[PDB]
Amino acid sequence: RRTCHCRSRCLRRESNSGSCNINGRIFSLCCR
Repeated sequence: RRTCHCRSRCLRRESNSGSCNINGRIFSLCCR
């Protein structure tokens, strides 16, 4: 369970690990 989160815009600290759908908006599952 690595520190990961879902957001529309992922900064350098959070690399793209996958994709998630929240509130119809396309969220990116980014982690480090």
